[PDB]
Amino acid sequence: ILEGRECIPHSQPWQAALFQGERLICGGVLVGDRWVLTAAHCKKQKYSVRLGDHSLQSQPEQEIQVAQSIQHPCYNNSNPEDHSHDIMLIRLQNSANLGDKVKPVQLANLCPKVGQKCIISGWGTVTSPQENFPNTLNCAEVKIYSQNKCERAYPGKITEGMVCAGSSNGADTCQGDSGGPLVCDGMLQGITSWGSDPCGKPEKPGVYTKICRYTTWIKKTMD
Ligand SMILES: *[C@@H]1O[C@H](CO)[C@@H](O)[C@H](O)[C@H]1NC(C)=O
Repeated sequence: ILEGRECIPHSQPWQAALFQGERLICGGVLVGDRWVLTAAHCKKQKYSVRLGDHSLQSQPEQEIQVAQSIQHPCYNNSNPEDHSHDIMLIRLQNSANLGDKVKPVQLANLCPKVGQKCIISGWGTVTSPQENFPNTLNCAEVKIYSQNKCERAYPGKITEGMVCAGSSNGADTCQGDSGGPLVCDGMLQGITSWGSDPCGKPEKPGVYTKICRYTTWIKKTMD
């Protein structure tokens, strides 16, 4: 996360993290006691999920195994030029202990409206292009961009299942934040998908997988 700061400990209870040993792969979102949402491009043949964390060097915190990785059917593992349908549900091997410090987010039925102020968070790099990975969860305030301002920034790459967000002062998601949450007014509006290089350029905002477009698929898979 760029141009943000350390979040209030456990203030984002749904924040998950995909790990390959002691190596952070992506961020994630808790949507059920057995489900975690991420970007389909985060899929690995073997990885675990950490919840309730604030600092990565530290009883809310839990580490649970993955039973199943379910990418959106229309996602193409070949051709990573195409960021379409970059969403995936992870079925946990065991249930997560829910509490005030670890609880699922409420998915957004209504789509995000231009200008809406949201919050992006994660353990991704704090600078760009230089990699500087923080030890504690960072948080930043971002705003929902208009689709035309989003399309001009990425000619021919924006679909109706994507939404741009950013800040005039450079707040943005970056390396390691992928799969994480885009939360507006207490609700999950997006899953951080992709962006530009370097991150933090107002004219080149981060792109997010619009949750409102996929809520049908999401529920059908859990139930
Ligand atoms: C993406 O998947 C489609 C599925 O029909 C395939 O035709 C296409 O060639 C794939 N993209 C690339 C670059 O291989």
